[PDB]
Amino acid sequence: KVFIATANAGKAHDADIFSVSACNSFTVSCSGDGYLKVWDNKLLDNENPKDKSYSHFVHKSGLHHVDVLQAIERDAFELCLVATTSFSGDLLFYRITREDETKKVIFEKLDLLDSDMKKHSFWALKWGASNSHRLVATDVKGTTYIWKFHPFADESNSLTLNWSPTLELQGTVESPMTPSQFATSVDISERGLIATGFNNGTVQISELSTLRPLYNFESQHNNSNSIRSVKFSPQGSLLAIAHDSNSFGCITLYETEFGERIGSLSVPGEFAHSSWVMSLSFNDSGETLCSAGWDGKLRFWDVKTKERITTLNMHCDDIEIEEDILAVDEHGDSLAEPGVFDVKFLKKGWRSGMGADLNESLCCVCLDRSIRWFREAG
Repeated sequence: KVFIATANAGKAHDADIFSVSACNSFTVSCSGDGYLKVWDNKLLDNENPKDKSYSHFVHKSGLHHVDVLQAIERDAFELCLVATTSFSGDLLFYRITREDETKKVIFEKLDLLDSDMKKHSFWALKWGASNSHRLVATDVKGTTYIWKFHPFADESNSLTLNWSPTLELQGTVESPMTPSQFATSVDISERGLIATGFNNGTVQISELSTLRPLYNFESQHNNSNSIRSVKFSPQGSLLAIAHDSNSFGCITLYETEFGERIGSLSVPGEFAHSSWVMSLSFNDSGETLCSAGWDGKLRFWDVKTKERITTLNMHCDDIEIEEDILAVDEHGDSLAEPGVFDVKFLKKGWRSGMGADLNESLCCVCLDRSIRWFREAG
């Protein structure tokens, strides 16, 4: 299989674009300048993604994680909720709606957290859809938090679709080590497991129903050995972990019943990327894993064979509109091969236009302040 660029936007935010997510209706990015940007996914051929993009200021400290929940309630009612975390440690929520028939996006801030929860400094977050919805987040001190999301305050509201969301805290999972370390990443599986990655290379697996830690393991080994991304495969009992290993980027695979290391992904072998693997994203079936590297590459791996199928090399001049190419950074250094901060697979049908319809697609955000979309080709 191969992946081909379909649309992109250069100078898409005014500062680093650290995270990107998506739902059927749109792709959403966040940046260190403090803004969220929503990108309409139903894009007409040759249409400029920027034309249909909407910006919203969130917090002056900048934003480093975003995820969106697009709930389908009763087959006809859109509930699209963006959760985003700021460098200040705040966890903010916005309901995304569209104007009557202007298509103009409206962001409504929702106050869902209690005052005591706001005293924590949150880092990673992830929506766990359709199970009552679930939200998981970590804080910088190492704790993992789990809430149940409810679109209606009570059944009388549900019966009239009077959206009135609430976030009900289920509990927390404490870090396994002392002193506690920075929890850089988290994921929630479709089968009731939570994984939390730390900047010392440790990963802790917990049970979603009891909120009890099951076990914790270490990647292995002055140099950084930080975990950067943890993702459960949608199929089977596999967990992919991206982590630093002496200036290089690794991806190690683990079976989730006991946490045994069962394999690794690398290109002719030693490492997955020549620099850090910043993020990971599985496709819908879980047969392909895309990794985003600080080396400016997206690599696509066939999970079964553990082989790299294809590699896309990001370049600042990939940007279609010449005026939006950002060829050097603020220090004047070349952005010829911009590191990739995050990558996200989009479900079949989410992306419209540029021949993507009916094929799965992908989006990544890079160090040259760009956002790029690709479609899987035959």
